[PDB]
Amino acid sequence: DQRFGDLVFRQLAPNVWQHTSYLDMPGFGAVASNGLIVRDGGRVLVVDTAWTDDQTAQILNWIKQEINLPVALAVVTHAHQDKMGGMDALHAAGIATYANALSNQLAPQEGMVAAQHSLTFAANGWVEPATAPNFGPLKVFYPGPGHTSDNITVGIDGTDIAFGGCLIKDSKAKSLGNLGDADTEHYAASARAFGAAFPKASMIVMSHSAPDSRAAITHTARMADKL
Ligand SMILES: O=c1c(O)c(-c2ccc(O)cc2O)oc2cc(O)cc(O)c12
Ligand SMILES: [Zn+2]
Repeated sequence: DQRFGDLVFRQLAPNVWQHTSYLDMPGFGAVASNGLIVRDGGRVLVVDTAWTDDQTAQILNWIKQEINLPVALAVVTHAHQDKMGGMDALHAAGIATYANALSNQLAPQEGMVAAQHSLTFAANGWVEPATAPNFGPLKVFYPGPGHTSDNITVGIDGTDIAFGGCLIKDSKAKSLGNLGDADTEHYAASARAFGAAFPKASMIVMSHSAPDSRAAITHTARMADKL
């Protein structure tokens, strides 16, 4: 793990890096949010933002420092403070923001900035290619209602890595986390939908825990099975 100011960066794969932003909550401690940075040739693709615009700006600084390549687009998993905190930062940097059509609608409701582009999914939950242009190895998939009704997942094509966001937890998770705007009925199905979408993905990266194995998916499903 390499520390860059207030954020931590860890290389998972040669072209796939993980970022961890920490938010100090008075009386609770430092909360951590993970994200993914993928290098597709001569362009950079970012998955999810940090807690704040400042922290997200640091990520862009790191990308320019190490990779030294421009970010093509940035896609978030859902309209939440732990994932869409640096939307304005990307807009200021001139980066195309991609988000679920529902997320863009929920953004002004959760008190966040909506993305410039909206993603639409089919009946099976797969993203419409028309709304996902020049995504490269970013295969977006909508598992359904889980942590939220707008939560989505992203798979890194060409590799065995998949981003579960905040929908999926680790194999040693004792809690599902925030279940406020979550669905306790379809959660058990959505967790499995993600696993069925990316069965060749062994590296399951989440936003609140280190990259686990496929056991994390089944664990989340089993925990949601009792919801
Ligand atoms: O995923 C969240 C989370 O784990 C948490 C979280 C924080 C503290 C805690 O004890 C448990 C949590 O799930 O923070 C969030 C705050 C948000 O506004 C939206 C979120 O999706 C989260
Ligand atoms: Zn959330």
